[PDB]
Amino acid sequence: GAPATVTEQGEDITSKKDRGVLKIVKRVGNGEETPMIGDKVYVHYKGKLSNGKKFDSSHDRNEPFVFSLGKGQVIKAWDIGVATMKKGEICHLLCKPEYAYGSAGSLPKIPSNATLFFEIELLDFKGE
Repeated sequence: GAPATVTEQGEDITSKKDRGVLKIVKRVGNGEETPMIGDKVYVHYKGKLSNGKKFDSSHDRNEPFVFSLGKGQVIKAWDIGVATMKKGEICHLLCKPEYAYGSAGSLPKIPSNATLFFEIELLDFKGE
């Protein structure tokens, strides 16, 4: 399924090249450039466990998720992954626990040492 597709075909976008954040672009953005670090980014997403269990979707509440890019307001994989995206892009990310919620997890939805899958749409981004 999509997590296995990313395991098999995804790009390692980590600086450590530790396969901690793997990416596939699913829809190329019309946007030409990535956001800058510090920019406010607006995303839609769906987040699943690596076994395909959906744990959330922002489309369920018509509510984009907004954060300041690169500021540690979100899991590391998102700061890393969304920084590679262009406006309008949809990607898939697969995120090792070191780049997500680690040993502690985030119960009930996220177990200890969970590898997480996201589909992310970069809707827009704005200056800091």
